[PDB]
Amino acid sequence: HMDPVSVWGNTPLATVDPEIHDLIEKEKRRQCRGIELIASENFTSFAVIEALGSALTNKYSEGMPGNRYYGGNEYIDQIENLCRSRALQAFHLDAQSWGVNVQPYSGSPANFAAYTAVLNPHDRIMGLDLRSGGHLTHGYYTSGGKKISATSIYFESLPYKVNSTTGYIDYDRLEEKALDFRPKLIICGGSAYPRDWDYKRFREVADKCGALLLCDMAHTSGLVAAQEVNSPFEYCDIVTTTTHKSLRGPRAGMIFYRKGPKPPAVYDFEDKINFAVFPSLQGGPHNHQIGALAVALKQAASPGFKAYAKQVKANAVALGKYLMGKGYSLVTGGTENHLVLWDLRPLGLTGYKVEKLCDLCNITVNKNAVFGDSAPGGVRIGAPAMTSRGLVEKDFEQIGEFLHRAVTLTLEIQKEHGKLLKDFNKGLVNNKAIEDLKADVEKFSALFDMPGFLVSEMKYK
Amino acid sequence: HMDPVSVWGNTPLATVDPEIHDLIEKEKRRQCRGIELIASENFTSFAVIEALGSALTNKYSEGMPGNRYYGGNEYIDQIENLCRSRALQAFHLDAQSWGVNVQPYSGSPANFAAYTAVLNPHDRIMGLDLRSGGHLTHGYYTSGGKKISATSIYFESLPYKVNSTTGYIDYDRLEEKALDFRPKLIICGGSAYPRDWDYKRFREVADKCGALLLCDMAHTSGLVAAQEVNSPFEYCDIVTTTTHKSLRGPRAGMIFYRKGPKPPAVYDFEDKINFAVFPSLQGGPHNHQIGALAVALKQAASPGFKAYAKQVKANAVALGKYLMGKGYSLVTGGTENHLVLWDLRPLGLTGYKVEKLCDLCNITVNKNAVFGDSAPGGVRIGAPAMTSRGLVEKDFEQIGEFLHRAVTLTLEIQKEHGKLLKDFNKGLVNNKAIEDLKADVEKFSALFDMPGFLVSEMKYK
Amino acid sequence: HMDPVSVWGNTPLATVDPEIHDLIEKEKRRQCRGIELIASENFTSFAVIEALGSALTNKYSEGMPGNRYYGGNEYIDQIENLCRSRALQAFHLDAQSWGVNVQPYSGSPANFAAYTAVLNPHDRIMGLDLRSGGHLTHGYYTSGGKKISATSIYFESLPYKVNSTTGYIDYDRLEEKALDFRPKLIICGGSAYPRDWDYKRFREVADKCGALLLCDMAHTSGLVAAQEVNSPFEYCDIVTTTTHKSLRGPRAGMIFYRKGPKPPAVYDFEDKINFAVFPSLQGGPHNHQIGALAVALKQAASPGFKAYAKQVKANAVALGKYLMGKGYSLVTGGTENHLVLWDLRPLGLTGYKVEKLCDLCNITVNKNAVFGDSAPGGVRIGAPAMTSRGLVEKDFEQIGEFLHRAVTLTLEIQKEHGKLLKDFNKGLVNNKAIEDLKADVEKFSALFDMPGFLVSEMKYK
Amino acid sequence: HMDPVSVWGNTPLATVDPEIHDLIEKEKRRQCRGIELIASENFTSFAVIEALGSALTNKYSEGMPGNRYYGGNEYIDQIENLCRSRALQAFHLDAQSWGVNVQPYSGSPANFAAYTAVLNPHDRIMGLDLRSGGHLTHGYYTSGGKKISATSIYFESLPYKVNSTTGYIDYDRLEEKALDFRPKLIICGGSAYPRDWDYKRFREVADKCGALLLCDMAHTSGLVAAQEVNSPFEYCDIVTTTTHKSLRGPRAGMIFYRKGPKPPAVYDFEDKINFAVFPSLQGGPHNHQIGALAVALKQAASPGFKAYAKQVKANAVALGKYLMGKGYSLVTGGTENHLVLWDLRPLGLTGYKVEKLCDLCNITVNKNAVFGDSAPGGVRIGAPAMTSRGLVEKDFEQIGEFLHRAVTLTLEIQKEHGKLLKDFNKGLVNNKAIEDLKADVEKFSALFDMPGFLVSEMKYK
Ligand SMILES: Cc1ncc(COP(=O)(O)O)c(CNCC(=O)O)c1O
Ligand SMILES: Cc1ncc(COP(=O)(O)O)c(CNCC(=O)O)c1O
Ligand SMILES: Cc1ncc(COP(=O)(O)O)c(CNCC(=O)O)c1O
Ligand SMILES: Cc1ncc(COP(=O)(O)O)c(CNCC(=O)O)c1O
Repeated sequence: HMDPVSVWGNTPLATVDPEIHDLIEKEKRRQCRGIELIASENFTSFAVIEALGSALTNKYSEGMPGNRYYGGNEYIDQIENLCRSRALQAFHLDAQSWGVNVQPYSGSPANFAAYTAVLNPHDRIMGLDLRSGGHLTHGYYTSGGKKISATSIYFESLPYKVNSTTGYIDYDRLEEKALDFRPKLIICGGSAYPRDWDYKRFREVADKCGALLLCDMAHTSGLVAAQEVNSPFEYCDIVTTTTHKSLRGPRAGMIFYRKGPKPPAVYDFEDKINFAVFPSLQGGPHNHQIGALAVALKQAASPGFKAYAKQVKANAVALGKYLMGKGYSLVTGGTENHLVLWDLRPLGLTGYKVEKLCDLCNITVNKNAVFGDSAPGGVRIGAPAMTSRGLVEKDFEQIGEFLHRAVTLTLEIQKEHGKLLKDFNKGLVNNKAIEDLKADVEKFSALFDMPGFLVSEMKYK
Repeated sequence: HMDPVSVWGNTPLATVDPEIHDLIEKEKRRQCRGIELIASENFTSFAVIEALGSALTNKYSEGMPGNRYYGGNEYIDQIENLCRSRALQAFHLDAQSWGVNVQPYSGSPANFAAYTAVLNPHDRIMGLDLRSGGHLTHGYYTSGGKKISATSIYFESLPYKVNSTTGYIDYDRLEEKALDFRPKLIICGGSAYPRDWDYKRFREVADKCGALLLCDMAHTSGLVAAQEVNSPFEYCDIVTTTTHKSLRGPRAGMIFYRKGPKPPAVYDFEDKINFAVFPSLQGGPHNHQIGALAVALKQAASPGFKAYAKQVKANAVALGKYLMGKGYSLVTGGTENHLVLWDLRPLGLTGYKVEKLCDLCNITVNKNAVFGDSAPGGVRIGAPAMTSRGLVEKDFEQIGEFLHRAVTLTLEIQKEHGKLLKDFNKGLVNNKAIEDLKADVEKFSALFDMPGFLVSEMKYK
Repeated sequence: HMDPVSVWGNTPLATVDPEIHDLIEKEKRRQCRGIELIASENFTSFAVIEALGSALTNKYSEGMPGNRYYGGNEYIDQIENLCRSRALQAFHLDAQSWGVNVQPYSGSPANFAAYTAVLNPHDRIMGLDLRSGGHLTHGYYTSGGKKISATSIYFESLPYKVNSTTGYIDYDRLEEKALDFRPKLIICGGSAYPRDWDYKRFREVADKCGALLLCDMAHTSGLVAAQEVNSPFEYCDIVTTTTHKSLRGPRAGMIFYRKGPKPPAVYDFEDKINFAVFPSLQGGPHNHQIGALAVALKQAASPGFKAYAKQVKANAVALGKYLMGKGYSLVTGGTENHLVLWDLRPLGLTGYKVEKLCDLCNITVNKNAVFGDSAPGGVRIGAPAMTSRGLVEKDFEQIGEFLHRAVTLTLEIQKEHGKLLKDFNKGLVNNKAIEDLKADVEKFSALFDMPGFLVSEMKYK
Repeated sequence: HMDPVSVWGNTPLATVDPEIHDLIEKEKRRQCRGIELIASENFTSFAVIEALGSALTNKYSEGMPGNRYYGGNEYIDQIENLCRSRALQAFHLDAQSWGVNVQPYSGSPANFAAYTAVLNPHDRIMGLDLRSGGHLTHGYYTSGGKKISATSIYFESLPYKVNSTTGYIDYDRLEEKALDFRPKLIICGGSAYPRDWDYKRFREVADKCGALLLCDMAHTSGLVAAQEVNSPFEYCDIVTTTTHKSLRGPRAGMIFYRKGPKPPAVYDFEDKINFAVFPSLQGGPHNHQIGALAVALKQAASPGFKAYAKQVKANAVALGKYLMGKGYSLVTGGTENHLVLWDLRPLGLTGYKVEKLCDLCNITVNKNAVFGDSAPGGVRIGAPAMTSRGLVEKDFEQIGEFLHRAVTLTLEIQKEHGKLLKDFNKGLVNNKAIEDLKADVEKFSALFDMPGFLVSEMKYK
């Protein structure tokens, strides 16, 4: 006997799977009972979530709008076309000069799809070094030669670094490397770089060594959409990105590519990039993701989002100024985007130690490498998540006070117990000073609203 | 001025984005107002959709449960661990002998992650030929040498075909190729193969040529979970799959791998496959997909799903017997799984011609290559989608009657106008016989229930 | 104190290095005191040896004639231009349609230089299987996947085989493989194939799969120059060869390439092949080799050489007919070129066993694989070497009598001692029946003249 | 009718091929009627030439001594074994710690055979930049990305350069590159570097980045054998070389490799390198070259050669001091080996201009790139060739006087006519000052003896 559709197919989640429903409720509480400062995280809208969780997940639409393998894509084509036309207008792109593919399952697939389109296997790539604030998908191998990233497995990568004293990108060392290594593709953008990017200088370097210029604006896509940072579309041939970070959308990827006549002969990125996504690398697109993304791109083009992105920068600046006013060191001594990079080596601490104690106070940050590392000696702190909950400068200055108290309690424990990780941990068990900070954090966290779900109806406190 | 969280973050989709909401509603109507026979499609449960569209999309959990880069994954780890333990028990796998990774964004990423883990670039791969019913990600290049699939771009592929008269896999020609070509990996499983797979014979071939044996059970994962077809876990080293087809879950991928002591020395797939998914190829996992997948795997282990998979096989058989009783030819003359492959060359027709007229009657099938093609000459028809709506043998025999009438009207149009596409199309405009079939289809379609959403609350008719 | 030029630089070899001079004298005696039947060996002229051992070894002439890096190549250019113009006329090639590069250090470098010119790394190549009578540089890997040949290391190779019963090339199986594997280059020619090649059929196959057609005529270059076998220049794009085999020249290589307009648009092999030899792969050319080769190409274009090549075929035929008249089996039951392939499996023997006993009678042959091998079960016997010493059919029929007696004594030893290699060897020590054959061989060998050096002045008997 | 062996095989070269014999005679005159200063050239002994031009060219000996495919190698094995034992003692190598393979056809094949043995395709290599005085086979691609050298085609190369002001190897920039690029092999040695190599520093860099260390001592092999320069065997894992330069032997190659226990576990280079030479890359060895090489290695181990190598260094120093005493600039301001690198940019001249006028005075040098080039602006002048003819410091100081007059006439011509090549050439036609230098050169050249052949018996003046 088969179960009727009503029993298995229409019954709500809370009845079909109590375990998963209960676990999702605890995650919802965890997301609003603490302080989330992961620079790559955000809280998306309930409207995006509704499109994400819809019947759009049932449709196979292999191919592109108007050129699908299967029939019955009358509305999938309208949703995708709306999504890519919104993607272009959200970043103020003329359709005669720019095209976009909104089918990458995520940012990492978007980057590897861009590589396949414009490069052959073992072609040379240059990207920002991980320790300097770069990303894996830009190329990464260890000191022993172990090719960690797939970019360094199927292509030959070589990283350019920041100045080992100022923390800024060494554009003179970048040009020197690009002329020796002769990369076929140069990647700009990063995950923990607290300054803006000189895309015009990257263009001069790229032109000098005959390389294509790609920008991975994943972290700052929201700021780019609101024109709160430099636009890579003015100088790069290809722009890839995620959509779930500062853009505040679903987990997905996009690949922007130049179209039309080349500057002082027509660009031919469109077909290569479309073909790389499908049929080369990916199968059917996740239409529910594309529907949710179309919602996020319309929200990203609204005046409220421009104020949000402007607030994100002001909150990261206010947090950084508050930390430096307490004697703490920041890489480059400030920020021009959504995050600050906090150098903890001058304090005799490591990123892990501060990250672990902050997690025990429901303050979510991540240990991060700082220029001149040897054991990451810094923490990366981002503003988008809490800014999406309505926090402004005064609230972020209160976040700096919590971080101030967190590192102060981290030093007192290291002083009492030692600089040995094993010795350090012994000072966190039953520590009543942490529990008073955890409580001030939760109470401060619970004074703000939360997008995506209604707190009034959530199952846990 | 920033928009308050209530305005942008808590407002429902129907108000934030009327366009996308309206388009999703029409897709919902399209999904239940017609007859969906795409063998790779299904209608997932509302419980899966609720987990899919949740706050689980806000969390970055790069890494593995218990081995994450970031903190605050207390409940994400529980959701993922529950998902992998449910994946093992859904396929009756001993945890000491099998492991699974549930982070692949989709089926295509799962396969390429499996390749990266066990193979080096340019390693040789063998998979079922596309024209013989294989998949792109198993390897595909054109006759001009143009490497279409990424599997044939970063690896060296060579396809094995079916017997050009029986339509069955030529296992003697497979062994001959595997001994000449000496592949490092042999892939079994396909997208349009209507018979079961002799995994024991594939093991003999793999052992003879010293190759790893992988099975892509994407299409028949639901049947494998219910033990309605041969289990590849008894003879394959790695088993990859999608989760949104016969498994009736969300759009995602899984990679099963052997662990523990080797048969007549311990398997070492676990770390390679996990490392290939992250940090090599993918970034943060889509936790909402994993939550939705964990729900689907519990539904897949229920007695109702076991009856569903048995019904899928009975419906495809009943549909095939009905088509052969009307004089239509099927590849291999029947089916042992969820689909039938309908050879239309004996009728003087092409798959496209039949697919186009069926699309106008809201009958969704896909043109498909048939063994001995030179313009695909067949159509692939699947049972999972309509079977999930409660259709049984009698209903699928009525579906064959609709297909019978559809091809009968396709021959009458070709007879009157010709084999010229322009002339053929001319016979579909204002054709009243099609409108009588479409009307008979919709009315027949509207007599069944629908999973994922409640039809009583939908916006369109 | 430096040694004067007279002491170190002008003193003959017999005084400077007694060891090496004495060893060269013993090699000279070994070359004329026995019967040399290695199909790839020959005895070159004293004129070739004089040019080989000349002051031409002192000059660096990197580049091509008229486009050298260094000066002082006034006469090197004249020698090389004369060498390549003689190479074209020796093979009856119109200079408007064919070009040649005479700088490959040997045949193996010539083949790999041709590959580099027309192929990118990992491009697919097809060549005659080693066991079917092919060559390493055409591609070879073991059954375990060990890439033996550099052709299979830097390119992807796949061998085509002969019919496992007739011993002829399976052109239908060749076409089948070329259409599945889609090689970018197809290689014809071999080392132990006793029949001619259907180059027109190779052209049809190459055209069908869109591949370039190369012929490695190393073994039969002398027969091609005298037009005693099929000419590959009528159907192949590139022809590579050694010059020290049937061509009877020095150890070197040549690469012939098509020039001018393509048949029913102009060929562009010239610059790629010239560039691949230098500066890509090789350094300075061995001018002494090129001078010696120019001598050999003039000798190859003389009427005496055409009679020699015609005699080589007649001697190999007479030897084969004599062996088959004694009940011995030959692959394909005869020969159309310079060698016979003697299948010893019907006798219960292996090639090694016959080769070892023949070497003890100063009869030089080589064990060779025969179609359908599992321990090579055949011996390869060639005619050029002894034919260059003036032997005709009657003498080669006497060689068959010696081979007849050699295998008869090989069977008597296997009968008395056993089919175990260890047991077999025990029957060769102090065996007086071998010593009577060795003596008849030396006495028969010493009844003919020898090129390259004067036997009257040689140091040993 | 076949030609008897006496007619074609025993007739001397002067009768069989008058053209080639006449051209070889003119080359002999050219070699002794002028001044040869190509740093890569030398005049080998008549004993080497006699072994080079012998019956040793008739024998196929594929494999290794004692492990041959064919029989009848009793004396070829003795010649090769003597050659490898002489190679080891010529460079004072303990046979338990070092092995050598003497089958590379030339230096370029020796290097690529070493790469294949220890590296996989696309493995990273670092070598001295071509403009800084490196060699093609160490890696070379143009600024457009065009991979010129085969080393940069089948492997990924990156060159290290000299200091752009001192002209010395920048070992700090070498270590920086090796730690960024992470090469699997580092190559030391060059073609136009006038100083010695700090192999101990290369070992520190190699050990720091986990790379193998190879030295291409081709140019200075004679000086290494006489211990007149630093020995790379003390710090390198593999040492490759030519044998026809300062070693004063035939055109061939050798690959030295470490064996036995590793320094503070046993080296495994022996089998890989031997297998790479055969059967991977090369076919049958050129036994005549190995015989000639064995002769040269015995001459290289004689006290006369030790004095020769000491004289080569003294002559290059005396020539360099004479040029600097006339106000000419040398890279690094001197020399520690066999050559000087003459910077002509301070004179307003190019290397080509000086090379062309020197070629018209029968002074053979080569234009060469100098550190900081943008049209090579220097000339490379070597001492081995003329030193082998008995020239000492006083004679090389007279060579500098000729070079002084040559460049003085080059400036006088540039002054009168201009820096336009057409105008410059116009000053060399009927120029009586050049004819007075040519006459002074020939008469000076004809006052010295010549190795390889007896001048008393030569056909031309
Ligand atoms: C056998 C098989 N394996 C993997 C995949 C990849 O699934 P994704 O779309 O998630 O990449 C497919 C797609 N099947 C498409 C079809 O049969 O119509 C497939 O058929
Ligand atoms: C700059 C950048 N680009 C691409 C990606 C890939 O996104 P996916 O995880 O969806 O594949 C990331 C992930 N950034 C992760 C972090 O910084 O925390 C990223 O930081
Ligand atoms: C340092 C070095 N190594 C290897 C080679 C290769 O030698 P072959 O020509 O045998 O391939 C050369 C050529 N030296 C050329 C020159 O300096 O003029 C070389 O200079
Ligand atoms: C057909 C063929 N082509 C090329 C070569 C290479 O020649 P070199 O050894 O000079 O590299 C050989 C060697 N033939 C060896 C044999 O059959 O005995 C050959 O047989």
